[PDB]
Amino acid sequence: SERPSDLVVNRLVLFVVKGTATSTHDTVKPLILLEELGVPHDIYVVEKVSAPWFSEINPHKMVPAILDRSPDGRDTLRAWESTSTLMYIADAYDKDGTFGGRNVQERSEINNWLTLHTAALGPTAKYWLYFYKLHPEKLPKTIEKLRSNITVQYDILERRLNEPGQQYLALKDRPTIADIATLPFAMKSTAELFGLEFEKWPKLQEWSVRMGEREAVKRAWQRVAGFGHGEKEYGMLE
Amino acid sequence: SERPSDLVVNRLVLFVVKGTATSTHDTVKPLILLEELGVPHDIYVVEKVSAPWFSEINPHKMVPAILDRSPDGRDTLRAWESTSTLMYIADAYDKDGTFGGRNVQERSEINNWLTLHTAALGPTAKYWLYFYKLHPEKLPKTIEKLRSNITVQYDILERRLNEPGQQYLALKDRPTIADIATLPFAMKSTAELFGLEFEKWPKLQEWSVRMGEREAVKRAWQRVAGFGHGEKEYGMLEA
Ligand SMILES: [Cl-]
Ligand code: NA
Repeated sequence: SERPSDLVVNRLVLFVVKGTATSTHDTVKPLILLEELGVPHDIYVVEKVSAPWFSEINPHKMVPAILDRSPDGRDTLRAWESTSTLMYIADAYDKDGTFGGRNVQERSEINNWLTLHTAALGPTAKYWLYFYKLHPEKLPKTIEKLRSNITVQYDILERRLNEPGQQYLALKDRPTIADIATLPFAMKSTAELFGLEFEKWPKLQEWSVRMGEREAVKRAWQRVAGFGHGEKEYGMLE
Repeated sequence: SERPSDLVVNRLVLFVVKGTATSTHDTVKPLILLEELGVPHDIYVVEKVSAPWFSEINPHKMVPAILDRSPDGRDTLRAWESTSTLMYIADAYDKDGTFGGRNVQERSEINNWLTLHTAALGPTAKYWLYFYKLHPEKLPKTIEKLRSNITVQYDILERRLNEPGQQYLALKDRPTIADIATLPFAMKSTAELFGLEFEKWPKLQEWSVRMGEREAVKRAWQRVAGFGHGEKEYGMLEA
């Protein structure tokens, strides 16, 4: 339907919701990359993701979502699903491939570890959270199986980070969109939410701290928590 | 670990298992794109995905997986997760971006619909199949919720294919890796396996038929069924 009056696309617009402990694990992903690359962007706090105008941007009716001017300015582009928002930002703004990958060999590993998160840990974690908190009935056997699957995903990330010189998931030398996608679901606070001892994956914990010490990541976590708690509650932030 | 004697990487090697109705819906995806682009490749039929040598290729211990030579031909690289195998094959072999997308605009929509399948329909369908067939105990409330989530994904795809001129999921004009990734989980036979009536999503059904009519798609479906049922059951198949 008709867009809100304050929704204008002069630059990349990242769509988020009010910052809470449970609302920021996916929206933080594109924000980390925007902060890493220093991309000019606006923040739009969505009051209701069920709103018809928003389903025209993201048919899956969730944040994060992006509206942006196409390189030639002929079209308004959109990105939705948190992994797709990372792919878009990398494609449009990371022309060096510092986070997207510079060659076929780099991208091969980046896309392996990015897709592993997109297909396995990400959806498993979101099904765990749904059945644990959101489902009207509690199904403990389903929850236990999903928690078990999370430990297997942590085992895989741990095995990778135990390989000689492998400081990051995809590339030995530097973090990539694979690392950004994985971090919010592979840190101590999220491990504790799942009822897991994160010290049981030492190389994964080290990696999460290494990622956490990055200035862009610190800025992203600060800002995503604050969205919708400033002077403006909903709509285009200033 | 120790590789099997017959595993050599002289070109792209696609790792599959013995063809059944429920063993081919992810392995067929890279095979469709290989057939579309006419990429030279070998097929390796894995007997046990639990084999230590295989986990060195794919730590997730599943098919599809790819071993291939690097562009220069000095080194060997790998792709695993079906979506990743599509991204790799497009990156290495689809230089025109016929299926990968030719510009930032095309790739924005290709990645939206590809990631929707990778994150939503794909994992939901796999968890449905797991709880329905593989889990030692049948959990009908879990299976029903997953089946319900599949109908929501079908609703999203139907909405997209009801938009004016939108013949394919990502692009209006031609199919992409987004369409290839989606097809095996959005076709009549799969809809019947889930216990759904696929005619409830008319534009989605028409799209699945349009995709199914493509020669490359037919060849991949025909080939993926036969892997491990020929004169060689497991290991590197003979062309
Ligand atoms: Cl249960
Ligand atoms: Na049609």
